[PDB]
Amino acid sequence: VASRVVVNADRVKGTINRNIYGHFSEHLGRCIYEGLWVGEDSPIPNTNGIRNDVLEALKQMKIPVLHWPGGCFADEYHWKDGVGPREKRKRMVNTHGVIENNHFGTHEFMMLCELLGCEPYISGNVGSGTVQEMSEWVEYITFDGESPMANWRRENGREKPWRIKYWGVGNENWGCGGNMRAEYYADLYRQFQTYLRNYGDNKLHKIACGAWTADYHWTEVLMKQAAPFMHGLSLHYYTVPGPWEKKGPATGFTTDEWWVTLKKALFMDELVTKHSAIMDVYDPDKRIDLIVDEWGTWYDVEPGTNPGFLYQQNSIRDALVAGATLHIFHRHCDRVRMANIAQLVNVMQSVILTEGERMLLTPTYHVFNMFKVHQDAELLDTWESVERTGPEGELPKVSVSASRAADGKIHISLCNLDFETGASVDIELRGLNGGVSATGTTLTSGRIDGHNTFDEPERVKPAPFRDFKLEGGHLNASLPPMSVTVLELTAG
Amino acid sequence: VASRVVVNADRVKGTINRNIYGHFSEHLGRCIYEGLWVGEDSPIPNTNGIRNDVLEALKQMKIPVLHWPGGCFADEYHWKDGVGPREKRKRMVNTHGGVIENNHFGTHEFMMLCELLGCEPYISGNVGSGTVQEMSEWVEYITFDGESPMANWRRENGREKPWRIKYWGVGNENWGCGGNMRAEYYADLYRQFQTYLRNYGDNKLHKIACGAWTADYHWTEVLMKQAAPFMHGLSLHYYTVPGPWEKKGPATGFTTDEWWVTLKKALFMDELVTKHSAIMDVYDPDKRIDLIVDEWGTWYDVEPGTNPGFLYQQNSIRDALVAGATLHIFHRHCDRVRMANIAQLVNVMQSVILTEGERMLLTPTYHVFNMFKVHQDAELLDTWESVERTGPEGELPKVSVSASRAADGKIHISLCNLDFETGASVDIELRGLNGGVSATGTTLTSGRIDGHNTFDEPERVKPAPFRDFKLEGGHLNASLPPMSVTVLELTAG
Amino acid sequence: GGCFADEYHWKDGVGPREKRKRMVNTHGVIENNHFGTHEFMMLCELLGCEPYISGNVGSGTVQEMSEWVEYITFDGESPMANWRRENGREKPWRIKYWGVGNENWGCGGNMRAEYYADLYRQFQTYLRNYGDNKLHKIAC
Ligand SMILES: OC[C@@H]1O[C@@H](O)[C@H](O)[C@H]1O
Ligand SMILES: OC[C@@H]1O[C@@H](O)[C@H](O)[C@H]1O
Ligand SMILES: OC[C@@H]1O[C@@H](O)[C@H](O)[C@H]1O
Repeated sequence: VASRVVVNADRVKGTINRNIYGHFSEHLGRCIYEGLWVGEDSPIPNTNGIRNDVLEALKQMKIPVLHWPGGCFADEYHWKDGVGPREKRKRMVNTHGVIENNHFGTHEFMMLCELLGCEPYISGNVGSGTVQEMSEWVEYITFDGESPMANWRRENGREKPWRIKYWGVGNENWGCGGNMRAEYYADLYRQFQTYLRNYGDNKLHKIACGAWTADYHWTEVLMKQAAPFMHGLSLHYYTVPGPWEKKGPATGFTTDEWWVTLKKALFMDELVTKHSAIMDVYDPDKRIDLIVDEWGTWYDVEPGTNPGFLYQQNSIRDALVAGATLHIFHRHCDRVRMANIAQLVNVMQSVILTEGERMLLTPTYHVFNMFKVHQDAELLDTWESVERTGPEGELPKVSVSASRAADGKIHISLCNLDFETGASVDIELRGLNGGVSATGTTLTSGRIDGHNTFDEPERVKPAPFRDFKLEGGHLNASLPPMSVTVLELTAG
Repeated sequence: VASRVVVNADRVKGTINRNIYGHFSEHLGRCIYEGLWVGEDSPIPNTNGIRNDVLEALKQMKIPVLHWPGGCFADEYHWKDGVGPREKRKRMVNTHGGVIENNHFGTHEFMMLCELLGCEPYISGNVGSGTVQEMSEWVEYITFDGESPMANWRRENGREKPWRIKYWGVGNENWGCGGNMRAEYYADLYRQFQTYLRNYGDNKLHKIACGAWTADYHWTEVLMKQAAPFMHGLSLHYYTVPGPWEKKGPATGFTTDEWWVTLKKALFMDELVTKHSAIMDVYDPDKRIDLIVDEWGTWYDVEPGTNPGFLYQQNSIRDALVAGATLHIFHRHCDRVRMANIAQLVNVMQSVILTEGERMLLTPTYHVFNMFKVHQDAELLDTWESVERTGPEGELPKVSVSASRAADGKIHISLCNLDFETGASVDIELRGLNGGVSATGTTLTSGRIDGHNTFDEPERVKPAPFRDFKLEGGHLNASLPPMSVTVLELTAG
Repeated sequence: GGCFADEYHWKDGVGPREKRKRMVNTHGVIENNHFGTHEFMMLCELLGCEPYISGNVGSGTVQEMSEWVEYITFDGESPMANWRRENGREKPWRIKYWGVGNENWGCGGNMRAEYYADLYRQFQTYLRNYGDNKLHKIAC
């Protein structure tokens, strides 16, 4: 009982925008402080106050875009608090022990993006901010002439303006960003965006706040009232295994929790399909990007940690959620052009966890790093007929995607969602000229909650994958249980 | 500069419902009277009052469904006027150049016509000027197998057992000649009327709500949002009209600009179907509800000297291309479009048949339906294409292509060449085959841009064997004639 | 009714009992209309209870409902009141409780409230108080 797949290697169905592989860092818990920003004279080795171990890991992963500063924090932030002499910035401390000293602000974020080579994506404050304030932020960042804002930027140490495309006009406006009706947010959106200018040769890509989960009415109102004034519309969807008040743990979970988690993750396909169908009615040429800028798993925090800091472990279950979710974005790459997993470090479904100077790479990191070959690749036409798995055959056993990279290699990625047995897959390759050869890598575990710890940071990591044969133009593979695999094919 | 196509012969994308090949006959002009119904004692040879030359042609074409009685006539018709003893049927005669509706063709004659043809009946009830009880009683008259005044009347009138009928239109053209209704108002009437249309015995109704005219997307949105749970199908109406309303242009003797405009307006169907279907997707993402394109086709000025009210127009190779390209568009949308009905069957608009007393002819449109019948209930195959352009600014595709697999495993590939000036080279690669294949072909073409059939010369434009292709291995290279519709039949093994 | 009320045509249940409308469904239900308006009004008189009749909005007409009230309650000369007298009830009956349709959101026409409200307002307009009868109009 093999799954079967045909790849039409000569038939391109679209481009997987590299920004599908995006990330998100809020001023929350240890995502910014400790996770990234340590300060210049921290004993943690760093470049301009940003820790080097994280920088190198993220550069290796080819991080394409980073969204900051939130999240809920964005519609509470006043950006002027985070610029100027670092020592005189605004400080807040709540003992009920959270500290925001604003040492990481606009200059530090823009520097971080330059060091990583990624695009900045900033969310401005609609909920508690003013139109002038947001307009001035853009001017501060991008204007090259003389004005109070651009002069202030130069005094603060950046002589030439920066470039920025991605600009969120508020975030989470239906909830923590002002508890707004869609019709009211649409009006504020139209007003605020009006004053966000393109200075010099910078071109903004304005993004309106989109729906939470299955709020289709939100998407309809925003498209109907504001489509001509946006470049992009967001969408937020978290995979939460249990109920809100008892979500379940990141490790030590039951087999039922495995199946539920994956089934909830796959709901993304229905969401994206239905939101995109509404977008099609108002924007049939697909001008406007759909931006899935919050996704990932959300569990109860690790026992004994502060629930407000959202610290959770990351297992092979999380790797499968990431791999299957990225595949869903690939299938929707005609409309989805950016996505941002929540969140980068020490918060929710992170690629990295830190503990002082130590860090580890999660199983989620390994998926992003293995799948980077799909960034800006051409999606190829594939068709499939796959075994079922799970309690009632409710899940596909295998998720598969194929793309062609700019040097002509083909990458095929495969997730096996069953933790109990391996998955046979037969792949036929059509439309090739040459013969091809293949190598592979696989990420798997011997436990359903296999994870990395600071003491054992390499229990779950990629390994060479050799359990396939390629005879002519069939590639038959035996995927391990609970695994994510990538095959690289070279022609000639 | 060949157009290129790849057919994945092992990859099925959908089923082309046979009802895509449907037809439409209104009580208008000579579509019903003379076109079909001549009366039992006519010297025109006939079967129970229906002329035999038309019956045989329509059976050969494998007509799958026939919509009656309208059109605008349906929201004016009171069905009880069309049953019972012929001499007590309602009679209307207008001298203002003369028009007779004697109701000799009514419910029993229509159902007989469908049984003779082997096609499904599709009846449109009267919402605009009718009542809820009236429509309910029509369904009961036709379908109930028990005892009641309606079922007993049907038995008195000569049909003992009930008929089966699926397709039932709850009003027609309600935005215009069926009551000038706002969508919100129609949707409420629709919900009310449909409530009383019952499934008697083992009959199952397929209730169809009146859908949009052309690009009235608001109509589709309101009907889907207010009435989707109460319908099985939603209609759509789009005519290809070359010129303005007041001067549409002629069926023959037209300019080359009129050729290009005609075809470009026909292809607009694709955008309409796409956009209406997108709205349907929002409210019915599983595609339960059928899209029913129950009026389409060309509409020209009438033939000079004929009554404009009778809608009589000629039919040329231009009309064949419209039909072939439009059917291909329906194939591409066969995941949602499950019926279509070209307007109209005989002597009216884009007809398959024209008659003149006892003589008849088959139009170029007939030949397309008759050639493309191999696509009825076939499996649509995955094809991809990269085609030359044609027309003044390369605004048109030179070629339209569709492939399907029939129940016996043969593959049919149909191809339209939209350029009247030169032939079209097409290279087709076949993937996913086991055996070798061989191929035969037929083509419909003309030497003139307005080539048509007349009663004196009824065979100027008709299908012929097509041999101008080679099949080496799994490439099929073809040279399509100018202004042509072609079908290739491939047999494997 | 019930669902039957927005399918009933009251004229089917009056006149010589033997010539009333008959329906039979073998899939074995029989409606011979032997129990109609006169029989119901008699039943209420025998029991000493008030009659409460539901008229047909969903598949009925405004005139039909208006004529039902007139048939039952008018004491003068008209086609409806004369028909009542021929059918054996010389003086009119009294009736208060009159339902203007039933179950109109479902089996009585699958109506939106806003649409039923408009039909309600239209139908009720023509339900008159004849002689000393006073109707008590009930909306679904
Ligand atoms: O990952 C972001 C979390 O969810 C969002 O609602 C808030 O920013 C934070 O609480
Ligand atoms: O197809 C027939 C014409 O178009 C329809 O709209 C009317 O019935 C008639 O005038
Ligand atoms: O008691 C009445 C029942 O419920 C109502 O909906 C119908 O009249 C009948 O089916």
